[PDB]
Amino acid sequence: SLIWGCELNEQNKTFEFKVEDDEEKCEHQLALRTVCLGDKAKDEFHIVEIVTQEEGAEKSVPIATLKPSILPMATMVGIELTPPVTFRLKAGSGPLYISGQHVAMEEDYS
Amino acid sequence: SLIWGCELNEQNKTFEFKVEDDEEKCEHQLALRTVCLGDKAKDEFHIVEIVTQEEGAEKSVPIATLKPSILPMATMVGIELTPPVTFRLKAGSGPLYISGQHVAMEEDYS
Amino acid sequence: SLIWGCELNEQNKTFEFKVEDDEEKCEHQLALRTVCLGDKAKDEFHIVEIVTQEEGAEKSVPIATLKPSILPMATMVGIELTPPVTFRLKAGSGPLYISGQHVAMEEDYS
Amino acid sequence: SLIWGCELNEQNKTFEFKVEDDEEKCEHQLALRTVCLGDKAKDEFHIVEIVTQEEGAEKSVPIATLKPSILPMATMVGIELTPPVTFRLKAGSGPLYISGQHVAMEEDYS
Amino acid sequence: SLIWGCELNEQNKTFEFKVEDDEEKCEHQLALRTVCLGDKAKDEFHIVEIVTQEEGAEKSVPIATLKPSILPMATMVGIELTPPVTFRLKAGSGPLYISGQHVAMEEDYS
Repeated sequence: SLIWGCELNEQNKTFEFKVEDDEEKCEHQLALRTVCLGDKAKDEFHIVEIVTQEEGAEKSVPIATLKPSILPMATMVGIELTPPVTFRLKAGSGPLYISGQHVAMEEDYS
Repeated sequence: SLIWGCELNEQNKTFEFKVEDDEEKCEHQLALRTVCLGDKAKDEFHIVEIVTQEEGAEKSVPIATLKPSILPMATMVGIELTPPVTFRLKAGSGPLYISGQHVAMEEDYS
Repeated sequence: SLIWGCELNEQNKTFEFKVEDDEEKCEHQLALRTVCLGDKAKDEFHIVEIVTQEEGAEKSVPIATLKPSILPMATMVGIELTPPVTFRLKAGSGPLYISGQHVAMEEDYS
Repeated sequence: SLIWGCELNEQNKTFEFKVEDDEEKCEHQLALRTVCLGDKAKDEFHIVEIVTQEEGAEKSVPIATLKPSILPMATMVGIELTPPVTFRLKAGSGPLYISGQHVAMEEDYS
Repeated sequence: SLIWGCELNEQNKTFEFKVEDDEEKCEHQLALRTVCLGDKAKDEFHIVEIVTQEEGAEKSVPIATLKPSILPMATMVGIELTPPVTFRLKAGSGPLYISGQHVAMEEDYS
């Protein structure tokens, strides 16, 4: 369980949890823990979602909704991602920081 | 675990998590994760429930209650649905978006 | 897991989760999920508790405390009741609706 | 799982979860569930902790922090005590009620 | 499960969960439970994080964000640390108290 974090904002509205092609050989995940508003986040309900594809029709996984006045930070426990997995802001301007741990296995290279 | 979402509102007060009859042959579920108020949701306590039937007397499963000022979004973890399962708004006007993952198994069609 | 709900208020200050004597033969439970204030609930901290008996001295299990302005609804996860189990309002006027699922096993009556 | 509750306040700043010496022969616990402010609690952040001893240097286990305006009640799930275990108010005046279930095993005395 | 707590503030912006080299021989952890603002904490969103190192590029694990007016205290359940693990305040002035239990095994020294 290496440890992972990123942000989504108007400057980084989209992101991606992707593991290196060499590293992707193993089973890799990203077990998310928390999502917290950034310093430049607007006072509105910013929504973090995932972008993927199903049956050719565009789709996304809503992850969280945050607002500094009510819910600036929430616990994203029970949410895991199998890389590659795109990140997007369904709503808001960010920065919405997403935390977690990149679960990655490594072979014996000794 | 394909990934799933819908909304309930005055325009869609009722919905249903149903898997296709061909797909229903396998064990299908919908493990819910979160429920979040929509952009057009009223500032009141909107309640999301499920509609089913027991012993011929009408019944529903209350899923969540949300309000933009207090609890616009909640985590619907530990809630799973076996399709078909109707959705309804016990109270409110919506849109109340319900998230989750449609757990579906597929046979080898190669 | 049949599904269950009730309310406690000045009209129903006390209630009971009881399974029928014929049904009680099996192991029956009521896994609670959520507790939500009713439409007629006062703007105060209404407390839901259970009534039982220990060593002959009167006792109760506090389940929840709710207020429309702060915590109108809470998740009563991890709380399970073995029938019969009385319900009472430690404080408040209700209606405080208690949700859950009545876990009940049935024999083969074919 | 017998069921347990107590309060800590200026009148009862300290308490203890202790099982009777005769009962202590078995493995006894107190799985805590919730902590809620009392009727006489002040509008400040009252902190509930445990008192014990380690390596001869005084120590305590902070359990919770509550305030009527923000967090009058919280879920103390995942917290278990092995009796005897002293209770104290790290901060506040109480009453802070602590809930739970005293898990106790009994031999066959028939 | 010995029991553990510390604080991070302008006076202690950095800390560390480290087990003694003699004690480190066994598998040691620190299962965190809660994080609560101190008496001298400013009315802003103080962020607690961990400091470590990955692939030579500096990094940290954000643990929590707290504010007395909204979220003075939160439950840090599901978070565990393998010593040594540095603590830092990503934002804020503290004191932000971090609770938990130091899980430590000891050999038979009789």
